[PDB]
Amino acid sequence: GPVIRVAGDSTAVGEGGRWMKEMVEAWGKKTGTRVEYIDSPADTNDRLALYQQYWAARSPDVDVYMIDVIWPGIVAPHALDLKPYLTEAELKEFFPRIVQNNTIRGKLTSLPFFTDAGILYYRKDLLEKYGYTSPPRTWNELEQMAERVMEGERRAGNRDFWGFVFQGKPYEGLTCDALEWIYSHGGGRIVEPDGTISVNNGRAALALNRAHGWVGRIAPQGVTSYAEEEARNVWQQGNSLFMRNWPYAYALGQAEGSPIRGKFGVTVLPKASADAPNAATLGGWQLMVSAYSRYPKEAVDLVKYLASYEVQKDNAVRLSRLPTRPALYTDRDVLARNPWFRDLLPVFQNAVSAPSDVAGARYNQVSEAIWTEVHSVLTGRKKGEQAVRDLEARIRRILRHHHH
Ligand SMILES: OC[C@H]1O[C@H](O[C@H]2[C@H](O)[C@@H](O)[C@@H](O)O[C@@H]2CO)[C@H](O)[C@@H](O)[C@@H]1O
Repeated sequence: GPVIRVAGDSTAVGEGGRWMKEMVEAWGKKTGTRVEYIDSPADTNDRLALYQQYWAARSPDVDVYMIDVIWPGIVAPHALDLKPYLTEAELKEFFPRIVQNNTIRGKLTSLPFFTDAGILYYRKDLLEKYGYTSPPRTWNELEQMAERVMEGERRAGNRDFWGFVFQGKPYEGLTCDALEWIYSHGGGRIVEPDGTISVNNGRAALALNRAHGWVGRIAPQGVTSYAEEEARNVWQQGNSLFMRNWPYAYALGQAEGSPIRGKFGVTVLPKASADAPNAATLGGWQLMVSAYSRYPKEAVDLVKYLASYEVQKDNAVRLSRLPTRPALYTDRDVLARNPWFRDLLPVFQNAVSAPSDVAGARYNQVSEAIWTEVHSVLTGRKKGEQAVRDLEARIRRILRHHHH
């Protein structure tokens, strides 16, 4: 009978790939359907380039793809419209914001699978050791805490210890980090939902200059090459006071044999001042059935299973990744394992999207301009002032003649 082949999450990021392969294999066993799992590279933009090869070929060799929240406008032609397969009641069990994200020109490109938001990880033991009673609310406070804690830990003999790790590699994750910096300084959304390219302003320039000021100081020089896992591994070994990352790192840090089990908490990222907006970049993944699948019925059944309450529950409990079903945020077991899902739910609700809606199918080009200009600041090659000016010019060229 058919073999349903899934290009799923990466085994190179935490447990996400191993876990998803397990869920796909469980579906195959429950239904008596043969399955195969196709692994992916860690970085989202590398995944996009890989899947674009299959889509260009109209390849039947993948039935289901796990797609980024930033991709529906890019990937829609390659998606089977799921709308005819779900009832209105079924579709209302997911967050409407994500269903809307996934719907392009009325086509439901994909089912919401897990959501994501950038958050601040902090070492509670170290804050207490150095006389701090709360995590930092402003970036200045973050820098002050990091300077003091680093000085003390270095003096105590940990030469591997840093104050802050984050994603500074030139790839999509830096666009995500940089949206948080810029928005939390009151510098806007880079490209606003209305189409205005707003990034050439002094608050956005300051945000980028501030992040440059971290590199080689409170953050490793090598942060300019870090994606999610590089930052996590410094943090997880016990060697960073603070980390900016996504929800998946929490469960990994709590695993038996983690050096930092029981030593950390999470909160909203800091901001420039009390009246700036809180910033958490909206991430997350969706489940798409290929327009090129020879087995759409079976593929749809697998995607519904993966997006189901029980599978999302397992993702939450075991991998600390955020459900797309509001009902799971009140589930007793989800909450007992991850009480911060409740504490941070307003952060998740107010997360700021990258400019994928407005850029549509040109989003990857826009994002490449963003991360490259941002990276030039982090390396000390350009000042923020010049970079936001250059970035404006680039995005103007990229989006010229694009309408949304
Ligand atoms: O790097 C930007 C990318 O980060 C997040 O995606 C991660 C996800 O958190 C992990 O659990 C795992 O699935 O790997 C993904 C790719 O590194 C965001 O979800 C995504 O929106 C964002 O583009």
